[PDB]
Amino acid sequence: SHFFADHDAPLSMLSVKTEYFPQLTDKEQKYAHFMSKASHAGSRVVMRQVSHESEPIFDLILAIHSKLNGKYPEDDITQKQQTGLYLEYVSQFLSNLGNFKSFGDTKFIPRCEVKFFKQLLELAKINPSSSPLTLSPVDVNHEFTSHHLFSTINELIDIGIYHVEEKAALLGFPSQGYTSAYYLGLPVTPEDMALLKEQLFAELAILPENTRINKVGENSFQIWVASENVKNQITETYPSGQITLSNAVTKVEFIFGDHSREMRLVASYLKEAQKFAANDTQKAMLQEYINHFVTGSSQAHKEAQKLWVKDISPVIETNIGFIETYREPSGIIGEFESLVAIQNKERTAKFSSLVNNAEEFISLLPWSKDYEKPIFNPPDFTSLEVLTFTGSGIPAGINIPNYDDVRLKIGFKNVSLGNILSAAAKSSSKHPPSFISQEDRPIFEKYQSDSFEVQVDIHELLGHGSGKLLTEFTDGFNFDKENPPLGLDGKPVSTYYKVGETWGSKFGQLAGPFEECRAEVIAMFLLTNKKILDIFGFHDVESQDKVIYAGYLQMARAGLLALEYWNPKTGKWGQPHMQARFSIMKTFMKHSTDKNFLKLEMNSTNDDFAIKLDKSLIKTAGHECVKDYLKHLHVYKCSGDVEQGSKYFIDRSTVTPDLASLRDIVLSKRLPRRQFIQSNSYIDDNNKVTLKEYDETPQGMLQSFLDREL
Ligand SMILES: [Mg+2]
Ligand SMILES: [Mg+2]
Ligand SMILES: [Zn+2]
Repeated sequence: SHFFADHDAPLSMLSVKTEYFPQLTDKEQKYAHFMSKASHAGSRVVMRQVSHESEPIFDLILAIHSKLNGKYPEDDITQKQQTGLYLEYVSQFLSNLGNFKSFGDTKFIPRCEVKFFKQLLELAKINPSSSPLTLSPVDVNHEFTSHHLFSTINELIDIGIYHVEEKAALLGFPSQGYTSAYYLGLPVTPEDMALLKEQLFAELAILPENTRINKVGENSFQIWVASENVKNQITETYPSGQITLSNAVTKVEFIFGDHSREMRLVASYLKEAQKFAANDTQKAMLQEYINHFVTGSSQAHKEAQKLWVKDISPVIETNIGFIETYREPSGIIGEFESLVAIQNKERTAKFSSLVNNAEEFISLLPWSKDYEKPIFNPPDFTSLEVLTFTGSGIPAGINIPNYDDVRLKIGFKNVSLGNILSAAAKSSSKHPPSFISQEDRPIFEKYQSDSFEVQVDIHELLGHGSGKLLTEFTDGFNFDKENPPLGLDGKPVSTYYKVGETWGSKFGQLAGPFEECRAEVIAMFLLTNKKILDIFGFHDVESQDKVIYAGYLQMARAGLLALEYWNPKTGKWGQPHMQARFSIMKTFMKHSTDKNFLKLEMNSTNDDFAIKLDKSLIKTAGHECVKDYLKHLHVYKCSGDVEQGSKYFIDRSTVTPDLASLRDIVLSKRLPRRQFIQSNSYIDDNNKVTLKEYDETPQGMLQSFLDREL
């Protein structure tokens, strides 16, 4: 593996300005605005938590750009190449808010020559011997930053930016030769963090998520608390000054005011958004967040979360703070992150319409009422559009809070991030989607997104929502035990779920991919339904057939891309959704009534191919092989036929020699980790919230952050 930044990384502008944002009321826009400002105010916080050089590098990047007036070297074509490489590093750095990638926790360095990097200083007239401290905003409290670890800017470039050591290039315990920005001073050991967890935090009932550890001695620690306050204003919970643990040796002192500058900014913006909250619960929630970032009380954040869980299906969903605790070695301290996601209000309405008509579509599904619930119970499913996500990496969904006591007692939120999931399937880059023929590029590029959304909604509502397991209870069955439902062969099934037995227990690990497949096939099945399309806003036959075509084409492609997550050595799948999609693509190709429904045209060098899917066969062969696959999956699952069901699905998901031969090709067409650019909001002369977007380029990413500094 290499330690270089990505080249030709795909950049996605998280656009919500044209379609989604305009749907929000004025109040909702203002709320979204200030929560976004609060989110971005924590950018530097994340950096300080990724690596010690991260913030300094950020400052240097800003300094260079400023002193060069945004004009980078472009004389010789070599200078152009070196500039591009430099900007690609900057872009990836900004995408991860630091120089250790969130996906892998490994340090990455620029591809441009170090000599060139230092030439940027020459051009910008930045004295390489000066201290990085001179590059920081004057109101950043350097007592809690890492600039001092680098005597000169030259050292920052050499050691911070470029230097690589196998161990040091990985997040972990500094005592073991690794890197961690959660720890400062002397090398922090696992024993240290084990002791602090039990004999300090647990002992004093103090949640550790918003802290950093400064080891000032072999047995002396400082606990830096993230807060605007520079003093302890919560002595009822936090000890004042130095204390000694139970071992009468270890000394610990809580020091407040870490990230004070940013905490103050975050709190000020939360206060603004509070004026525009949608209900009293959101207002109270914000107050606790404010108490949390101002005072440093970690309990206040938990109090915010308890209120948050009680805020049902808001139009503007948010969550902020030191949330996930996996990047810190001992796994108890959280990395800052902040989310602002908005409803697609039109989509929410369409989904409601789908629910209101659910029973009708359920009946249309290819099985007897014997394998269906008498009354439809709509599953819980939330899809939102990311407007802002400040953090080391933007997830495809969120499942929080992480406080086990709150999750159990009050509940938790599970939210899917639409425009993030959509990007993974869209496969947007600096030119055509892999394996899509030129002939299909137009329609695919135009309808892929729409078909994807339609399929997701059906998948989640009617897909997972449908079905009844033939089950035994302590005193009776939910089916006619004497004359059980008929199987696919027309004979009464002899299988069922005995008392205590569940889908998961009976089908074991196969249950995951199997059910995801069933849900996916249900979506494909109903994709061609006239009223379904009407509900989703496709009323004319021409656009309908295009959505359908794009849906089948996208599924075929997805099943082939899935080969990446199949291990040719062990034959085991790495992701349930991938195995399911593959089985469906394989169904099109090998189990249709017409062999020419799905074909793969290899190029002359057998290192690339084009998907040939016959649109005119979708109505017949296409629909029938999907309906066929669905009937088997559903009856097998519901009748508890683990024996037939397993063999059936395992076979359909088995990578045949011909398809296995394509894996290398699939791997070669893999796009690098996607980098997301976030909009910037502001209030105009007319007191109107306005969104500013940016080009999907390294310069665009850079600009999006420049516009956030001042
Ligand atoms: Mg039916
Ligand atoms: Mg049978
Ligand atoms: Zn699913």
